[PDB]
Amino acid sequence: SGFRKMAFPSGKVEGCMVQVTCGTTTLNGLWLDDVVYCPRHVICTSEDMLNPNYEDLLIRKSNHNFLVQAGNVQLRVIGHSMQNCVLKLKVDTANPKTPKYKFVRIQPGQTFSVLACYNGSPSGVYQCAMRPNFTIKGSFLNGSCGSVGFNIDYDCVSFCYMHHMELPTGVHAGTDLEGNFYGPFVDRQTAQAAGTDTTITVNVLAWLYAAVINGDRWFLNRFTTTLNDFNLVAMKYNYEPLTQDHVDILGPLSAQTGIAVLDMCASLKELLQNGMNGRTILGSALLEDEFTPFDVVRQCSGVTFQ
Amino acid sequence: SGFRKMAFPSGKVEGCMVQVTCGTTTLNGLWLDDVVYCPRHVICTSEDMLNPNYEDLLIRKSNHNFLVQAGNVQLRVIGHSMQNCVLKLKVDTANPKTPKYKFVRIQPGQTFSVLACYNGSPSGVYQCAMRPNFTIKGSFLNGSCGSVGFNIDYDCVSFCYMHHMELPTGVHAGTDLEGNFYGPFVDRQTAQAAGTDTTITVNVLAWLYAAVINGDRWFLNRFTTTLNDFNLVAMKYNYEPLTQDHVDILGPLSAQTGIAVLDMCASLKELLQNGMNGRTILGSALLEDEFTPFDVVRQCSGVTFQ
Repeated sequence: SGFRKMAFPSGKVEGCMVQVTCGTTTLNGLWLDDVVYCPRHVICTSEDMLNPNYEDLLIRKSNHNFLVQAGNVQLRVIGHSMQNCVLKLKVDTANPKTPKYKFVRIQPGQTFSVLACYNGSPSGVYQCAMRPNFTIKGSFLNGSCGSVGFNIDYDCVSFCYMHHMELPTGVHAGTDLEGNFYGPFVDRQTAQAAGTDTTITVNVLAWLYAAVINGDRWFLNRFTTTLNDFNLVAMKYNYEPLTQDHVDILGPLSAQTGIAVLDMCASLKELLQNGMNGRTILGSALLEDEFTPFDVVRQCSGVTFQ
Repeated sequence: SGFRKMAFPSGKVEGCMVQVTCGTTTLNGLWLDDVVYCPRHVICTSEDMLNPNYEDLLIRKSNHNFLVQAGNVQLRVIGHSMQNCVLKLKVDTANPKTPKYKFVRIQPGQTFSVLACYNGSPSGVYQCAMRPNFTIKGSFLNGSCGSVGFNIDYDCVSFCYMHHMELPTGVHAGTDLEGNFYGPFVDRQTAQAAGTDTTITVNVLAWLYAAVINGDRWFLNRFTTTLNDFNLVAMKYNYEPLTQDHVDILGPLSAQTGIAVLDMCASLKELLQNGMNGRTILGSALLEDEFTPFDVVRQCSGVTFQ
């Protein structure tokens, strides 16, 4: 028992990481079959990032001006296609290490593991959540553009994220692996307004189920409520609106614990209004929102991979 | 920027995990060169775990009663040596996937990554700290005995932990890879008293340096103090005694921030006594103690591996 922010094993992802260079500018790429995906800002200089024209810049550029080290193995580029904000570099060799994969585009509120890389060399792995405003609150230093986010399904790697930029607010934005940004962001150096952030209510209710399962009872109440009523309280506390599709998804945990979603909302409602007052829930003194119900299910009931 | 509980890439460790079976009882092993290390409680039944005699039990047992799947590859055992609380099973094949490794024995207060496995299949990876009382507060379900903890040094994997048991208190105990338990614990089913736990002061002071680096200033104070004086306050709050060897180790962060250890203790001292009062430090409302100074240095200044 116990309960921790667990991340997926990174084995299958570490051997798709390579190093991309072009002019001075160097960052990370992802190698899968004969192709290297990377952020197209790679073609840009410090001066270019202010008001860059990708076409006019991309056109002074042909294959033999793109380095692609893969440790010490040297890939050679024969072709180069811009696809939205990613760049697809085609290469002579194909990755022996290519997992059974797929690109996907996730929704605000879902969780993935992030593999932070510098010079195509992996340095660490953490779990984080796409916030409602389409930013992530991660850990990225200068050089980390091209690091990726992923979920694992027994054998299959879903790629859901590629890191493109830090904002002036010190949060992170980026694209899917088709190159379409998450949120209203562009790959350009200017003040980009984010959006009001919100607490992910479906994930917080999952977090409280994890707590009961693990012996954390004290916050369970003798009261109760309805949906439309609870949302009202969730309005003035900047929680997201809970719906029917979230009562459905949370059903299995209701079945295990034997506590109906709405008897659980009644506990939370009380928590928003009266706070925690010197009290912890799984050694945390605020309401954790980065565990989907799917995450809690697979950590409280063990799961094979690979 | 930003700051997260980061864990080491697990690639190098996932391909040493195998599945060990013996009677009914099945758990995880670690395969390195020609040897499989595992917990010796593998030879025990549910009834045996109450008052087990390892000798008399080990002696009814020879090689051909030890299964060792490595996915679907079948290892055959030719020999079997008990070494303290681990068991060393020798096998016909040698691991092509064996990293440049070494066993070590760490100290209370140091951090490692844990790779939780079921049936020799990796399921997730988290960062945690050996507590002063030699327990870890991890995430382990039935079947997770034999999962390991590790640090990575560019190319080299240090193995520092093998999971042996959960206590009635729902915390975890286990051994080094030579088979000597951490703490006063035995591999037997009885009430085992742990010990008073303590906050790791050197790691908390590191955590506050990480915060200043990242824009978290508010808690920096106009006051100050000496060592012997601070410890006094740290007594009545169940913090560990800070020493000279901890001012030494913390020196580099003092050099970066330009805040002398003792000007930092003066901030903490105040925090213990007056609390946080509705206030967060890197989105946390209590004093985090699971980041060594070494961890903060390598997350706030990026590090290549492999």
